[PDB]
Amino acid sequence: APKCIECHINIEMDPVLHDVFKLQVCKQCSKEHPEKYALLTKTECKEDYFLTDPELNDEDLFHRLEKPNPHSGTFARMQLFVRCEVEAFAFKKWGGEEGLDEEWQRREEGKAHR
Amino acid sequence: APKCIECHINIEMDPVLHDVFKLQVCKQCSKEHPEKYALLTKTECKEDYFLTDPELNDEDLFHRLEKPNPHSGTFARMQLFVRCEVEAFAFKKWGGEEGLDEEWQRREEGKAHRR
DNA sequence: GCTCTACGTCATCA
DNA sequence: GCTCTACGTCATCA
Ligand SMILES: [Zn+2]
Ligand SMILES: [Zn+2]
Repeated sequence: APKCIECHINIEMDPVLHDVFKLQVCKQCSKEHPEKYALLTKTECKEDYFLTDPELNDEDLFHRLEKPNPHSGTFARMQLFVRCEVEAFAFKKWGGEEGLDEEWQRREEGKAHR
Repeated sequence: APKCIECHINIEMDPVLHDVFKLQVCKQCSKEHPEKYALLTKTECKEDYFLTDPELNDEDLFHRLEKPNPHSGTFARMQLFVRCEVEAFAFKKWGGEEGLDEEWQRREEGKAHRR
C-alpha cells in the first residue's frame, strides 16, 4: 500500500491534506511538521508572506480549503492555505527567506516613518 | 405627437438619448445644450466629477452607452454617460457645485504638497 | 489569531 | 481627449 511520505509507516492519510491539497501525508506527521503542513488563513498569508489578494485568489495557483467564518456564518468564507505552498510561492516572489526577511525589514521602517 | 422637452417642437428624438438615457430630447437640442446632454467617458467622469469606479459600475445608478475602445477593439469597452445624470449624482455627493469646486481646490493642493 | 472593500494615486497594459 | 488593475496601507463592515 502507499505510505505517508514523511514517516514511511502510516497508510491512512489526513483527509484534508490528501483530498484538498493532494499531499500523501498522514495526520500525526502533519502535526509534527507545521513548518510544512500547517493551514494558514488568508490574512495570515498576507501578513506573514506579503502575498497579495490577486495571487491568493488565483484558483490555478494554490489549493484551498474554505470554511464558514468562525465570527459569523454571514461573513465571507474562511480560506485556508497549506504553508508549504504559500511559502514556496513566497520564496520565488521575494527570492528566498533571505529576501522575504528583507521585505519585513523594509516595511517596519515604513511604520517608524508613520 | 410627443414633443422634445427642450424645444417643445420636434417629434423625432435623438435615438441614443432616447433609447439609452431615457431622455425625450432631439438631436438638435442635445447639441445646443452640452451642459445637460454631452456624453462623457468613464475617465472624463472620474477626472471632472471625482466619481469612483464603484459608482460608475453600479448598473442600477447610471444609464450607459458602450462602444468599442477607439484605440483598439481588443481593449476594454468605452463607456459613455450623460452629463445631467453624472453632474446630478456628483452634486449630491459633494454637496453642490460649490462643494465640487472645493474638492477640486483640495486635490491641486495635494500636488503642491508633493512638489 | 476572519474577510472584503474602499479609500487614494498612478502606472501600466490592455 | 480609452479602460482596468495593481501597487500601496488600513479601516470598516460584513
Ligand atoms: Zn506520517
Ligand atoms: Zn429639441
